[PDB]
Amino acid sequence: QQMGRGSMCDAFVGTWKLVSSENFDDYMKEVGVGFATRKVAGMAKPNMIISVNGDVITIKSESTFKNTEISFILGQEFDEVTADDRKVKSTITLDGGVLVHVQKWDGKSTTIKRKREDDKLVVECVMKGVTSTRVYERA
Ligand SMILES: C[C@@H](CC(=O)O)c1ccccc1
Repeated sequence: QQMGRGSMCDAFVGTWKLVSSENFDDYMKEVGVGFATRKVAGMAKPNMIISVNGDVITIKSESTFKNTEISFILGQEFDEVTADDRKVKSTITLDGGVLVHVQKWDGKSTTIKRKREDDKLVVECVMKGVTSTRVYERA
């Protein structure tokens, strides 16, 4: 083995903690999340751990609502069971330094964008005209 090189995706790597959320209940309603799940999911302040190993990116979410972990290769579709229990087909790509995560299920689609802004990692969740913005800081 040799030491590999870095990548632009290294700006995302680390341990992150949710510090603010805007419009998440309305986003979840648009997605179709039911009342009790929205209430409990909306309280969570997850930690998100992003790591890279070769071509494989892993995003882990640790919370009191539901732990999740996805590992993927950019551009390559995978199966994902979301925190709210949707079974979706996901594809994650880079667009000009933004990680763009599209989830497809039941003829619906939602896009989650993750971007570095100053020392933060901003997560924008979009479902048909409804956006939620979630801001993470380094843990
Ligand atoms: C993408 C996450 C939000 C986040 O990582 O802060 C999400 C999971 C399930 C339902 C709505 C949103």
